[PDB]
Amino acid sequence: FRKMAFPSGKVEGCMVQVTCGTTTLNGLWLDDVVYCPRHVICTSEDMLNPNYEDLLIRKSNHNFLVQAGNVQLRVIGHSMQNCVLKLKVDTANPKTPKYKFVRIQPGQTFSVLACYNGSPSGVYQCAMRHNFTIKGSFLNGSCGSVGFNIDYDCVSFCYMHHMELPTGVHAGTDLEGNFYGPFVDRQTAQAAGTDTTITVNVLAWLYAAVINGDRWFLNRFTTTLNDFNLVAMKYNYEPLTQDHVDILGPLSAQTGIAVLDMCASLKELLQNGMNGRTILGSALLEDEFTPFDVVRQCS
Amino acid sequence: FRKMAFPSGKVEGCMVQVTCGTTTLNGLWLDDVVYCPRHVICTSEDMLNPNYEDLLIRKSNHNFLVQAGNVQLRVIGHSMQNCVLKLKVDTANPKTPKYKFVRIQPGQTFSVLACYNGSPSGVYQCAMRHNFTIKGSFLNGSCGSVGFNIDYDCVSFCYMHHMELPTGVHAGTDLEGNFYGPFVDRQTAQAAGTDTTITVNVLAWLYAAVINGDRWFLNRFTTTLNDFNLVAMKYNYEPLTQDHVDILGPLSAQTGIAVLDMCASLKELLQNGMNGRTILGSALLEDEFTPFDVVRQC
Ligand SMILES: *[C@@](O)(CO)[C@H](C[C@@H]1CCNC1=O)NC(=O)[C@H](CC(C)C)NC(=O)c1cc2c(OC)cccc2[nH]1
Ligand SMILES: *[C@@](O)(CO)[C@H](C[C@@H]1CCNC1=O)NC(=O)[C@H](CC(C)C)NC(=O)c1cc2c(OC)cccc2[nH]1
Repeated sequence: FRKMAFPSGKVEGCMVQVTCGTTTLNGLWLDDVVYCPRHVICTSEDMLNPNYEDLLIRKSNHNFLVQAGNVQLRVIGHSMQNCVLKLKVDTANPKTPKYKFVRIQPGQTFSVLACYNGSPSGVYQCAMRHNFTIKGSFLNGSCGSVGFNIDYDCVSFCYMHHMELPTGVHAGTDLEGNFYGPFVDRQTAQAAGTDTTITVNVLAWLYAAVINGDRWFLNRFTTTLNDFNLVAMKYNYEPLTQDHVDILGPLSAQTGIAVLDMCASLKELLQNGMNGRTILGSALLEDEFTPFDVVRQCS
Repeated sequence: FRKMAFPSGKVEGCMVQVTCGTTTLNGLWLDDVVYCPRHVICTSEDMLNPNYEDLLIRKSNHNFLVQAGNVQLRVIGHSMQNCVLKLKVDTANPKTPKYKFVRIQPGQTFSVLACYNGSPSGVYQCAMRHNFTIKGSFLNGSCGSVGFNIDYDCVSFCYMHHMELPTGVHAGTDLEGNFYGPFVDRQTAQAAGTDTTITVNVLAWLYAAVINGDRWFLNRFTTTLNDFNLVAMKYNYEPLTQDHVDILGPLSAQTGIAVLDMCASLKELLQNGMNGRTILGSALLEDEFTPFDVVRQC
């Protein structure tokens, strides 16, 4: 079981670079709009304490350099939506895929296409942590890189990169410019909330073990969802939502193990430990495979 | 610090589906040639012990159905090079990238674009292990998926997928059709040689952990190269060469930890264990990052 990204080609064809003054980052070119982080309009000094509505009044269309490779796309309009800038360009991208903009929940995974100067560099899978950070791999010039899932050739864009925290994890927005978590696009040291283990994904991992014949941890007990949530919080595990219970439905049906029965097995694991045993070869419980990832790989 | 694959778009544009009778797998369409595993010509019966030259002479161009998304490509010629079939088509692939075929050495990494029915499905990083297997994620229908590296828009293809061993590791060929390792394209259970750990990669990864602010495994000791290799061979690690020491130079300079100091640290980890602790999130010593992988990403 390994972390697999989606093929990145459909997103590669949408990556551009956006420069204002000397400040350069990446943008996403879909139809005749380029989406990028709004702090491109800031000078290094401005980012310390920017007033974005005031910085944007000073900008005109002709202040924006949008390039696909070294080919300039002329900007014919601009607007600000939350923390993203939308630049209307005179050319509709012929490589635009079928797409949607979606806001994901904590625990969900997505592929990140890390980009520099408009040029894709690498691709890897990330999980949104419950403190709304991702454990990415980003260097200077990576802002505007995007995260996505692909469902039957439709690209659901869910992340645009803005920030590296002092702890080394990363934070960003959806494609409507709304940050995940309590972060702000200022050049300031911000701290994330305490992380928690992603319970719904640990349960997915346990189903994956069962599918593969590794089922020693299945016990004879069950639990209510409220009782489980109150115990889980004492082990720094996230409480389950109704949506979590329902996305475990397919794996529960496939194995015949009720969701709440698996919760009872996890509860026993948390209270008593692995006792030196392993699950899928590992002494650690994995929390960055979603139920979707598990079926995506298992079947 | 993450296992990071190359962007796969240049390879996606080359994946096609190849069908012979009841048998289907993936092919790689470059210019006017489709490369695919030769066992596509085998029925279930043939695959137990196939005489590939005999089976191929009995095939016609029309026996090969090649589909690129929706379009069907007319096969106008075919030849076999070792375990790889080369289907000449009457259409050149307009999306062919600048490319090369290379054969990689153990320890080197590459990106895998896992495909099913000629449609790309996922991308992830693999390393060619010392026993010439790879730890991949491949299901039924994945044969003909390829591995590659990308250097300034040139795709260097190094792997075509053929088989999953009983242990769950994977085996395949270069794009000349020569297997990595002692494996053969017959429907049999095959074991690999002993899996020595790629030492220079474990050391590169320990440097990655320091560059990302983790030092708990460092120590005040040093070791000679030979004394380290004695311990390495005892734990079935590959002996470290002076070329390996040289390749680790940049990470040592960037970090200020001499290579032999990091070897003393790895020696301690091999002798004491990790004592329940973790490095870069891993409970195990990671051996699938090369020194270049660490430099490029950091
Ligand atoms: C984008 O590339 C910027 O356009 C960049 C990406 C990060 C650089 C290193 N890795 C990354 O992911 N973003 C930034 O530099 C942002 C810019 C803001 C939103 C205006 N700033 C930070 O990520 C940032 C600032 C500070 C800081 O200050 C002082 C102190 C500590 C951490 C920190 N991160
Ligand atoms: C291909 O896709 C075939 O076109 C398939 C890929 C594997 C299936 C499951 N995961 C994979 O990576 N490859 C095979 O099925 C090959 C075909 C050979 C080369 C003709 N066979 C095996 O991988 C294989 C056969 C046997 C076996 O026999 C008996 C016993 C144990 C393991 C095993 N693997």
